[PDB]
Amino acid sequence: EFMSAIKPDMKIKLRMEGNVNGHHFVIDGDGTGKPFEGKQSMDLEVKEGGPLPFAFDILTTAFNRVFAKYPDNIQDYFKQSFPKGYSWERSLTFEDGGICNARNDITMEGDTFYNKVRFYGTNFPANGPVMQKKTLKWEPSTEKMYVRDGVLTGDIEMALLLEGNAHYRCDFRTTYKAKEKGVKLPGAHFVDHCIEILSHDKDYNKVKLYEHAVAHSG
Repeated sequence: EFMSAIKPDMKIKLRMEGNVNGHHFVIDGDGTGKPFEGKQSMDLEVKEGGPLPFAFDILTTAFNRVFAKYPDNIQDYFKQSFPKGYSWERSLTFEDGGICNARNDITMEGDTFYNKVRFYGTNFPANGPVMQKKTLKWEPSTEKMYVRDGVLTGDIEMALLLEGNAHYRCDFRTTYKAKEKGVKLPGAHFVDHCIEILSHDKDYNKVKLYEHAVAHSG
């Protein structure tokens, strides 16, 4: 099906407001992406609350599954959600008891996706890798997409690589909901993801972020 609303080159604008372990912040994003290649990049700037007193990496997956290369034999719920858009809500449950809830309301105005992002985190141990800024990157992942009680859901076993050859596990569950009624739910499938901070200044007040995502049947 031809997607009139999804241009090969799209702009991306974003505002995140959040609070992690009591620390408030606002972060702006300006980016571009190629929905049919499953690739996007974004320049992020912390606008309030910097220097952030926790690992920037916990935030990065909150900075849109439109940017995923879908084969023709899998229903692309995300590209089919436009022009009206969709929203998602995600739990990030970390192995040491830290917990985040993130939400994004995604709209489209012309060639630009807009993102209203909220990020709440709590219960991170003060001595843990998040509050001590010991993370290096997220490992590449595979999201399992399926319908759970009528709602499109993505589950991911994620891991942050830490300093010293260690990993720090986090389980994602994301629910995805189109704004238009009657958008056809897809069959179960997978999305491979790789997210990377390409560059950052010393205290992560400015960050360049990149993601590549590809859907597959199994």
